Amino acid sequence: ADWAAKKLVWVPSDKSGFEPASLKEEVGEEAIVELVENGKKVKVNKDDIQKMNPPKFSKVEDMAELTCLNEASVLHNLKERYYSGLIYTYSGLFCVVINPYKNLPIYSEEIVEMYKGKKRHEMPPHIYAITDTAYRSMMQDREDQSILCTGESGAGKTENTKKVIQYLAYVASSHKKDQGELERQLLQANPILEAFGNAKTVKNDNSSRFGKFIRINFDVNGYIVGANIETYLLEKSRAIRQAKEERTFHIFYYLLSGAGEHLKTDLLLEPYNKYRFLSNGHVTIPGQQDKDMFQETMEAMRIMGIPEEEQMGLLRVISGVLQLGNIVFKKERNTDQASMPDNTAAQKVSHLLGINVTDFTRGILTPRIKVGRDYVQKAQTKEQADFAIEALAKATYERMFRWLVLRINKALDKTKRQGASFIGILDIAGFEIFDLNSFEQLCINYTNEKLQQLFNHTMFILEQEEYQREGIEWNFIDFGLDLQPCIDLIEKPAGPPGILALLDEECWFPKATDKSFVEKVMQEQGTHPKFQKPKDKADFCIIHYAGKVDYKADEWLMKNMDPLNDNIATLLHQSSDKFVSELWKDVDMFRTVGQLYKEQLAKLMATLRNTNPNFVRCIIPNHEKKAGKLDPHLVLDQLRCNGVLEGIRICRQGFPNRVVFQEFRQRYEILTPNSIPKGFMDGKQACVLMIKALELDSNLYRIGQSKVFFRAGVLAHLEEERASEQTKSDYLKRANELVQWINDKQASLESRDFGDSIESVQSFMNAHKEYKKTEKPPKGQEVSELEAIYNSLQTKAPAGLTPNEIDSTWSALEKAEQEHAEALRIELKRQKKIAVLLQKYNRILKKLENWATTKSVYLGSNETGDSITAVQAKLKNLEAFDGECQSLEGQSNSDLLSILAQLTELNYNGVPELTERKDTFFAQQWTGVKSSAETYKNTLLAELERLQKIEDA
Repeated sequence: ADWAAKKLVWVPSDKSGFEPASLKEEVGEEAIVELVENGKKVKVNKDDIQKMNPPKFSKVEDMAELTCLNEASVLHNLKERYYSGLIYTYSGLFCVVINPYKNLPIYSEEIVEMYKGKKRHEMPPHIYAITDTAYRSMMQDREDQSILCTGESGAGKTENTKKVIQYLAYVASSHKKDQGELERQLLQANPILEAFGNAKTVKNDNSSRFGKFIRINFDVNGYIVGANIETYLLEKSRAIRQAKEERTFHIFYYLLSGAGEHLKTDLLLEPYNKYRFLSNGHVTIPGQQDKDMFQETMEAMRIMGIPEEEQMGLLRVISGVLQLGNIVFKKERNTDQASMPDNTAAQKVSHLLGINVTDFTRGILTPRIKVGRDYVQKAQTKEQADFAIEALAKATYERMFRWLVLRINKALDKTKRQGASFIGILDIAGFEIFDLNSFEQLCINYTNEKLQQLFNHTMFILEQEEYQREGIEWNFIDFGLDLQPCIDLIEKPAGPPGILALLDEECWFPKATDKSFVEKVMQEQGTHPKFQKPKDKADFCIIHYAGKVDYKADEWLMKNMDPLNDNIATLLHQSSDKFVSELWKDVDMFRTVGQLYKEQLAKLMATLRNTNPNFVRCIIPNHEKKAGKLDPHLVLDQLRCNGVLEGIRICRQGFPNRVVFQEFRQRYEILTPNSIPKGFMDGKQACVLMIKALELDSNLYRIGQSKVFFRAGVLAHLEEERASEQTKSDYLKRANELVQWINDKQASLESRDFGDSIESVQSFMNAHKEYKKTEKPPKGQEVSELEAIYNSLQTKAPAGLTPNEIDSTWSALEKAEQEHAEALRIELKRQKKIAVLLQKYNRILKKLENWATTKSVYLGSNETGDSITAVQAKLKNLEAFDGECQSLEGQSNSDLLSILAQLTELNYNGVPELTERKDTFFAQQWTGVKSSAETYKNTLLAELERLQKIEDA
């Protein structure tokens, strides 16, 4: 919610690669940030901080749509998708896949149907979409396709290729068991090529040292007709020397430790510590046995259909390749001609390779060179003879490998249906950055530099097609040209000669050394943009797309030498061994590995530039093959190498976040509330009105036909202001509802109509106490939280809605509660005095009512008596009654007038009614008693007269 108020950024993290942090303060070139996780303040460099995407860009399916295009945002987007079960993620053209090390239900036959004919944006990212779009582009555009897969895992890349083939075997097959045979044979060709083409390096225990191009052939109607395997850029130099902790190709160790004693004898095999070509001896591969893998390799060849005598030819040549390194030449006394005092190694080489030892010895020591018309024998130094033997071993192993690829295609492409189109799957060793980068790493990084240039150009063509569809002017040079200077730094023959050209020149001079080669690179190429001096064992640095790479030019001269002895090549072409003769059937030296590498790569790049390229990036999540565990630095390292971040750099420089007109207006109209009329229909002009209301610089946006194209970070800022504006609306809406409640409650508390009853007044007390217990506290909390929101909103206001005005309005409410409760207590005391007076008033009357009634009953008897004294006795009680009434009359009337006077002080309504009730009683009841009292007295006198008359007689 309040994410825009935290100023969240990405800072480097040792544990998690990057982590969120709240930017607090900048001090010059450094910034103070607060780490979200533990709240500790650290100081970091401002150029180490990377912008963070808004939460709306959560688990985006295409990371080219991120508004903040950096490596910290790419890692975060990949991490969240991975832990949510999503291993596929598009990054522009790339299809990034992170190995889940699990069996996911995403490769079902029902999901294959959901991807047929669908576009990338219509479905979640998946290898099926890459395969479908490539297949549909093959049939619509009628041009061949290529799928370039990188990754440093023989398990992840192979499982991705298996999915590509399965999708093609389902969507383009005409007939099941026959529907998976193409995959069945390919899974048998993988171990065969692996033993001869893969090797343990200092960074990968099973690194493929060649490029595999699996072509799926199709007829003119789109049905699969067959498949074959092409290979490129075999690292043949690995056969003669390897770096520390590194092995040559697997097959050498399989044969040396996996062969029985009879095969050892027949192949003249020797222990590990007698072959110079095995630099480090029997380096083992963890969790694997060279002895055991030998059977599996031979097993796969039997399954493939390769006969016994052809497998023996491969083992025999392997033994011959090793024996060449055992030949020792020595410089003789005071003569530059090389000598070979011991011919034991040559006898074994000549026996294993089916040639004559004397022809071989004479052909390396004193070879014939055709001068004019005749063969002229020329001397050879020890160095020339050594390089010739090494070049012969490298060339033989390459010819043996290429023969094996042809032999496997003979099993695969058995029908040779010859299709009209193909989809090629390229599996090449990706970019390599070791602690010590040598000649091999330069050749590898040279290859991937041109492969990444194939990507940048492909993205350039497609992006140029998008801008023209939207009518937006295209003013960009080719994205592949950004990598051209680094490529020309390495490959350019002349003009500014490349590093490979400079190396060739040193290899052709006598006095030249490794130091003199570095001197020529420093002085002739230190001015190059992509060239840098190291800062320090390395000799020079190259700025690849994957960043700066340091190189050490140790032994580069000898590594670049590749002079094929045409004399020995003729001997091997004329070998008596039928297998060796087959390896050297196409034969016929200023010949270098670097120049031979350029041509091989040119053969590959020609193959690829004649196809439509697709790109899939396989990433290892962790080194423990665990599931659901992600190594952030391991992923970051691969992201820097595979060119994912290079594509992210490209669209970061252009307009990467394209937004449809109606979507842009719906999202950001809160920022532009009064610039679009109410009956406005043109959605394109509405965005023009919104952008004009935001003062966005014309360099930040491009208006298209259906979308508006924005630079990077533009949507990040608008999203920030959107959250900043909707939190303001939530404040104003809540502030109005709070003040209107306070005004209404105060207007209610100011009321003084508390009813005219004791139960009426006490009910409003219970309402006032229930208000202060249940209704008031929730509003008081709103006062505090709104003030907190306003102060937060003010750092990153209609009258009455500022915290200072709400605080005063709330105080007037508490003052209204003050007088309300006091007024109720005044009224409750008033209601009780009335009730007590009314009860005491009606008490006096009821006392007089029964007194007026009962005494009138006694008077009604008119008892005079029977004697004169008894009549006067009746007069005694009558005057007592008369004097008693005079006291009871004035006493009650005085108390009744007092109660009426007190009720007038309290402003009682029914005072005139009470006064009438008293005046009625005295005029009716009470005067009737006083009237009946005198009638009795007159009765007591009429009898008192006649009773005295009787006595006188």
